[PDB]
Amino acid sequence: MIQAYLGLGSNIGDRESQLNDAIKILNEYDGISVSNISPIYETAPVGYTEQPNFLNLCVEIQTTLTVLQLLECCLKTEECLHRIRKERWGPRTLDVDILLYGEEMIDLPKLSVPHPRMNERAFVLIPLNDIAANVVEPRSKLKVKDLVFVDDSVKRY
Ligand SMILES: Nc1ncnc2c1ncn2[C@@H]1O[C@H](COP(=O)(O)CP(=O)(O)OP(=O)(O)O)[C@@H](O)[C@H]1O
Ligand SMILES: N#Cc1ccc(CSc2nc3c(=O)[nH]c(N)nc3[nH]2)c(F)c1
Ligand SMILES: [Mg+2]
Ligand SMILES: [Mg+2]
Ligand code: NA
Ligand code: NA
Repeated sequence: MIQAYLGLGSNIGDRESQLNDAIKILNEYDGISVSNISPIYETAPVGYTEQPNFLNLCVEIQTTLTVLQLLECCLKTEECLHRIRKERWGPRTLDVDILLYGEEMIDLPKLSVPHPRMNERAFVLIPLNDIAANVVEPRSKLKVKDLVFVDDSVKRY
């Protein structure tokens, strides 16, 4: 059993309902057990043009799947929630990202863990710190509570 952390986001449709459905579906896979769920945050989009605000949260899982098995389950969940993949990025019903997988570091074409952008993302670290404050991010070797920073664009929903 490995403790892993997922980052979930939604910015189109009924965001809260889609996040809750996603969690339920994730927990229904064998090999994945959801053991904790952060509060939901409303967050301003980063890395792109002006876009609808996200609802974001983090989930703790206990898993017996390999990291690529886990990735398959995360992407299947997005398909369940009808995520659209157009030529250009845009709003999404659901995004399920693998943030941490034990203290492992994986660098494959299809998979990078820890997530390559998490240490500079308040929409990850704020909810992650709610459920994983003492977990070590293995590249920095810092605990999540030592990475997290104040950011007013992330607000409790
Ligand atoms: N840690 C990770 N979690 C999820 N997918 C990952 C991943 N590392 C690499 N990927 C790959 O990223 C591919 C594209 O996924 P998208 O969800 O479209 C990226 P995104 O989540 O919108 O951006 P982000 O990675 O900046 O958060 C997936 O098909 C998967 O192979
Ligand atoms: N429409 C949209 C859209 C916005 C940003 C990116 C770039 S990645 C990304 N994901 C998140 C997330 O979940 N929350 C927040 N707040 N910002 C994020 N940026 C994108 F591809 C598409
Ligand atoms: Mg993703
Ligand atoms: Mg993402
Ligand atoms: Na399960
Ligand atoms: Na790589």
